[PDB]
Amino acid sequence: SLFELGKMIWQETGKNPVKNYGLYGCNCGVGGRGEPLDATDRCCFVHKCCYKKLTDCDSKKDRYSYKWKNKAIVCGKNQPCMQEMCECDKAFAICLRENLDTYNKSFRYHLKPSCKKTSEQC
Repeated sequence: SLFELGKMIWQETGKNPVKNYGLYGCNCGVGGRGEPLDATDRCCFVHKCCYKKLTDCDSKKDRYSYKWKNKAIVCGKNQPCMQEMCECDKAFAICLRENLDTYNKSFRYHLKPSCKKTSEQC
């Protein structure tokens, strides 16, 4: 769920997830997907694409178990759909950390309606 995702992002990047990624670029947070503006934005594009494989659970409200130990994220003993959700989130959180070096403050609160549709598939 959003609660696990938020915690992961905070644990990996040390930044508040809502403020820093709630409206970032054309793919992070609210809204759907669009042509990614940068690496961070791309992380969000891939993440939302990942959620497509979830057919029996809610990536928004459904809770799953995971552990943050030894600076690593480990998905716990979850049902198939929940585990897939956890792995989607895990890869996303790592992706964000990997691209902190190009995080753009000007993209933090982006005008999503100005985003263009992409031709790239999931």
